[PDB]
Amino acid sequence: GSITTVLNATDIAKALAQCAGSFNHKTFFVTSGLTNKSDANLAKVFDILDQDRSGFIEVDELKLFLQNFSATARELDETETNAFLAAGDSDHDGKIGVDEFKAMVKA
Ligand SMILES: [Ca+2]
Ligand SMILES: [Ca+2]
Repeated sequence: GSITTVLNATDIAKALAQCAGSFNHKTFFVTSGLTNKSDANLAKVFDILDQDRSGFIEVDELKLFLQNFSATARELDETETNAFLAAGDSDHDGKIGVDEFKAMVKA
């Protein structure tokens, strides 16, 4: 269901507080607990993040990434969104698919 059926709330809070100034997706994946979740749980998280059901996380959905973990979190800035996309977009189509998401969280 909600994100705390996947992750611990305390871990989410720490991951959010530590990126208030500067976000790094690898740091967040570790602190939040995403890095140790099963592939199937990461496909669950992908479904949450893909707000328009397009099958891909587009850049407008990446700007809103943190708001899937707490409704009142901040938007990512452009450098942060660009770096997120560049780390995960292995097929170079400008957006993140579910296999890309599962891979980038753990490899
Ligand atoms: Ca989408
Ligand atoms: Ca892609």
